[PDB]
Amino acid sequence: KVFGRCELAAAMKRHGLDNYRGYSLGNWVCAAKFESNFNTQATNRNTDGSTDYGILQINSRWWCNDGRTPGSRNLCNIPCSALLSSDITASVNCAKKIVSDGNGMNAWVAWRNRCKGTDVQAWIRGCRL
Ligand SMILES: [Cl-]
Ligand SMILES: [Cl-]
Ligand SMILES: [Cl-]
Ligand SMILES: [Cl-]
Ligand SMILES: [Cl-]
Ligand SMILES: [Cl-]
Ligand SMILES: [Cl-]
Ligand SMILES: [Cl-]
Ligand SMILES: [Cl-]
Ligand code: NA
Repeated sequence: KVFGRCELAAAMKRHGLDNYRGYSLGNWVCAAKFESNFNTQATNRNTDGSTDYGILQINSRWWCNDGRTPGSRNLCNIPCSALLSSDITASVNCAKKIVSDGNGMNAWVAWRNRCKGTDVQAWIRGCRL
């Protein structure tokens, strides 16, 4: 599913991401924009052989199982495929664990490089939240 901006903002809020670990909703929407372009089916193969999955490009080295990332963990206790669902519940629940892991949203390279410090409120502009 390719979410619209405000549609994703709404879904993330429903699932309790807004202000989770002090990160306003706009940070999460911005992260999703630059991680996946709002596409739940987004995947990215990394050089280390791991893969990023879903609207927030959650990585198989730690967070989900894809059966093809040797030595990796599955801390969200899900198949990585669950992160590709039109329903973002699994991605959000896993994002919550990730952002609590110690480095906050810096876990998302696109957030750090393209959202952090910017006017993230713009990502929820016009949205009926
Ligand atoms: Cl689509
Ligand atoms: Cl929308
Ligand atoms: Cl957009
Ligand atoms: Cl915001
Ligand atoms: Cl694996
Ligand atoms: Cl594990
Ligand atoms: Cl699995
Ligand atoms: Cl959803
Ligand atoms: Cl933080
Ligand atoms: Na894994």
